[PDB]
Amino acid sequence: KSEIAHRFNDVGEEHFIGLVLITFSQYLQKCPYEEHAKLVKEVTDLAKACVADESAANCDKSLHDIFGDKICALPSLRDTYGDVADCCEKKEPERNECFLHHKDDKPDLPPFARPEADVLCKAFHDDEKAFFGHYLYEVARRHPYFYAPELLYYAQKYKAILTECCEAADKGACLTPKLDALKEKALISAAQERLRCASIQKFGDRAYKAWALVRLSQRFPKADFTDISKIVTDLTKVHKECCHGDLLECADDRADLAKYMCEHQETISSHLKECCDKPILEKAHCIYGLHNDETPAGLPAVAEEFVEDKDVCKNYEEAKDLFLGKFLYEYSRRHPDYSVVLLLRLGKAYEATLKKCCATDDPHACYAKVLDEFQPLVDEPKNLVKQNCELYEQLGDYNFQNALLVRYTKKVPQVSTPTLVEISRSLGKVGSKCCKHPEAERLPCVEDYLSVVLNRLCVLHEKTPVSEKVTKCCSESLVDRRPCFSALGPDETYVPKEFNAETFTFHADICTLPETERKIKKQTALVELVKHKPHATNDQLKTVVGEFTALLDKCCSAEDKEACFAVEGPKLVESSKATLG
Ligand SMILES: C[C@H](C(=O)O)c1ccc(C(=O)c2cccs2)cc1
Repeated sequence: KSEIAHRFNDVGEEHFIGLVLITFSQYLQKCPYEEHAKLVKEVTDLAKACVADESAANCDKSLHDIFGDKICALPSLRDTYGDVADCCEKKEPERNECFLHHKDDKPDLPPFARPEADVLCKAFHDDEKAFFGHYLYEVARRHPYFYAPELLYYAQKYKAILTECCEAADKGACLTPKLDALKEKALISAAQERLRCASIQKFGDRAYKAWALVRLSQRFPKADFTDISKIVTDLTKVHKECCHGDLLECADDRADLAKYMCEHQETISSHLKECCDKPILEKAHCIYGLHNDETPAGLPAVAEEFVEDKDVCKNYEEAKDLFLGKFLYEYSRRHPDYSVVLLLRLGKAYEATLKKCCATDDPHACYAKVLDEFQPLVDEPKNLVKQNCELYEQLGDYNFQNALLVRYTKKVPQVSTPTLVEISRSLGKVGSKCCKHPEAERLPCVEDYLSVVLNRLCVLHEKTPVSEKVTKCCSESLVDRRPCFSALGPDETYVPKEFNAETFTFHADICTLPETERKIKKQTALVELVKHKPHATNDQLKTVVGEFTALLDKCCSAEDKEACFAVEGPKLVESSKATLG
């Protein structure tokens, strides 16, 4: 019978350890590494016991519960992690819910800092196993929903970079570009998974199902509806699980799904060839991001099945999900150029037209132009991508982030500074990722990445709500979030923040920051300016940041750093007020 044995045997020891360290780092984000390693040994030992006897030890119990019992075993928790000991005194299947609800999307943690190359390679040389325990633990605690088996994949890429670079001439010059690139992939991965989890948990299984139906219909245009559907069903269970902290099950299930798709690759995509050769993680990663197969030629016009067919209303009425799944499949596989959110928006339009029209005396006369009515929904996002790409190319990264920071702060000034600056910085990454593709490739690139970034604002804001406008964009339809945020003008009801000296007065710590961190400091300041003076002009703002820049250059090459900051700090505070009013 025993679950931990089945799972142990299934994913094998190596992945088993990692998934259990991930599980523990996800539930208990503030515990020291050394504490988590012990919980993992104690759990590994148990599975190698349930390897012997199916009835030998606690092997009868659900995984939810083996994790349950291990946390509360050390009451050391009640103190630094005594908020969720409220959960330890409760029971299943109600307890494990308490645990999951306290996952902190923004734990109070210093940044994961990366050591000098010499030092990082030394740590990896001395103890490799400890090294990647540390890594899984530092990423998973900071991103409590990261897609667990993709995390394993990234650990493995990370080790391949240290192997290549640690013996090198200049270790730094070899590591830095490669780590920085790996880090960016992992952030995007974390943001995509957080979106799946939020769709599932906040808007229901169906909302991710539809999303995954569209995306897989674009990716695998030749595969038939019943196959896509089967893939959509299994991938739903996969992410429902991972999103719920059932990582052993998720990893195992995701493996069967990779296997099933390779074993049936003939009738899915020719591009599956690239993936099916590969060892497990590499294979499932490859699948998970495969570029779109080409559209089969000779498909009938979509109007035949969805406008002229005499059973349109009977289909919609008698089997709604089946019929509208088909609409999504058919429409999406033929539109790799559209974003997922757009396609879902067309689904919603089509459905609302049917609902309304099929309840009239003459449904056909009412819905005949439904596909033609998609045009203005297609044009809004295409226009926006184009205007914003020209702005990106015109201003460059930093000034584009600046313009979005100003626009967003005026939009939702109640939002906290670190969130506004994070969210603006992500918005400017989209310019860089996407505006170099030709016109046709741009929309799915931009709009799908916007989803991920808006979701990130929505999860942060859910924790501590402060803006009615965010809450509204974030909780109405998932698929309208981008248009919803787009349509917000400046919030003219916000009462400007008091002028606040220490949010504007600077100290010598700051001189140690690399230029990239100084940018964030300039950008944090700009946000506080816009909060203080929401009608400030772009020239006003450029002049205050300009002064900030001069203060920094000046006091950062002083021998007496604290005392130049004292002479100049308050002289900035005084020139800011003057420029601003
Ligand atoms: C949702 C938000 C907004 O306008 O408030 C938004 C909308 C569109 C874009 C946009 O089109 C681009 C960003 C980067 C390159 S193009 C950026 C941000």
